[PDB]
Amino acid sequence: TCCTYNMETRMAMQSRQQLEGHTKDQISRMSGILGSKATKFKDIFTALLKESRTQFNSMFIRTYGVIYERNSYVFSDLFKELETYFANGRVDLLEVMDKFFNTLYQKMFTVLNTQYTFDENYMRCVSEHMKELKPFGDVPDKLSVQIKRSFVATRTYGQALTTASEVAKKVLNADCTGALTKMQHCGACKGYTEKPCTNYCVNVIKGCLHYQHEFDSEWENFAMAMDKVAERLLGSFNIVMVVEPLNIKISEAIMNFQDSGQDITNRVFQGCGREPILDRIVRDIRQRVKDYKKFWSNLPHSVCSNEDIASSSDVDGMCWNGHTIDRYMHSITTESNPEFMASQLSHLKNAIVHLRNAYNGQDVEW
Repeated sequence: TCCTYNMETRMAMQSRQQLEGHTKDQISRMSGILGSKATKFKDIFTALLKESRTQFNSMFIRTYGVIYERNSYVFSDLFKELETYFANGRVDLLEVMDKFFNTLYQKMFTVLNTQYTFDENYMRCVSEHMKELKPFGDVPDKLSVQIKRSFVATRTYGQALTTASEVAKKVLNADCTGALTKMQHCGACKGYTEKPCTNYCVNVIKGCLHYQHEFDSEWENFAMAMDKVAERLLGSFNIVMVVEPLNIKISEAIMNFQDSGQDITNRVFQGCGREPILDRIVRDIRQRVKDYKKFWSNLPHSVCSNEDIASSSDVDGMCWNGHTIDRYMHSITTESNPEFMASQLSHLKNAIVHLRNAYNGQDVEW
């Protein structure tokens, strides 16, 4: 033997802080990029939603005049629900849209039929028949489903990014100590200058970070679910195509009532009687989430390739293998190491469930 007992104990602290150091570095930078981009995304969306509110109001004062001004609260209350949802997620978007178009129809029926008089009992009959008569055509039905799908998927995209960044921060083991020093510093113990075999170093580091094994496979499902949601956000659930021309979609529902106002009244009378910045940010995050899919499994390979360890290949047999200067005679482990959190997993598993519901156009309770 070429080392003492306390030389080995000194090399046990040096080997520990090298791996713990490199890991904490990679984790904090990834968690940093993910968290900062979550905030940027949430910012670009609130900006787009405030732009839509201002443009909606300006268009409506200009096109509808005092009919709009008198009832502006109906439209301003709608923007508040959409704002609150993105902030809280508590609002039921389909109920809100149903109520809005119901209120819009009652106000508009009364306005047109100034000539006639309607009490509380009459107007209740008018609302009961609304979905049977289709006053705004198929807009309320189609628009409400678009709002729900795009708002749910947009909010979940930002939330899942926040909780990924958060859960990575909480990841920040006795058997490792023995295998780590024996790999890094004990070649020299037998009077050797040869660097450790790469596959040896990889197996050792996989055993050290065996605690991130459950977590790594779930990070992969997370990246796969985050990629499907980004695909829907750029595609079929595109929120810019919903929010930006929202004033045009609502004016077109209004004109649908005006153009058939005569027809509507007759049917009632029988019943009762007398490139966008958010698209750029999604495309960007999407790529970074794709490049981070195998972040956890690449950690042993990242550690071994560094100037710090500078591990050598097996191919020539000129490396430290745990016994001598020879070829490391073990294959890399997959799915029992030859060289040898539950909350974070659940917080990540729940995010995946929420991303799945968002990509399926289903409800998210988060």
